[PDB]
Amino acid sequence: TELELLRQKADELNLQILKLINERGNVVKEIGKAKEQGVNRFDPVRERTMLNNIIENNDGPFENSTIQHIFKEIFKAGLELQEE
Ligand SMILES: O=C(CCc1ccc(O)c(O)c1)O[C@@H]1C[C@@](O)(C(=O)O)C[C@@H](O)[C@@H]1O
Repeated sequence: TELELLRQKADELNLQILKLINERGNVVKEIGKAKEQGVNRFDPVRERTMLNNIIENNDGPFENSTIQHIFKEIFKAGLELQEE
């Protein structure tokens, strides 16, 4: 059915998104290794810079606040990975 074809396409997109989140995680781990800091590595200026750039590029069907929510979770995960 058409609905099953669309769900398959979304399923494959999920795995494409996962692969990029993982590649991004490896980059953020390397950033941790490079950056020699205080109690924690949180940098709100960096966060805001990334967020602004993502929103600048948001032509898609989601609201900017929704996109921000999702990327904040991605970032939070990156920081936690570094702090491992
Ligand atoms: O932006 C953040 C943290 C964002 C965050 C959002 C919600 C939270 O509840 C939280 O604990 C951290 O950190 C910068 C980006 C980074 O998380 C990334 O590129 O994945 C690396 C981190 O070292 C930066 O400070």
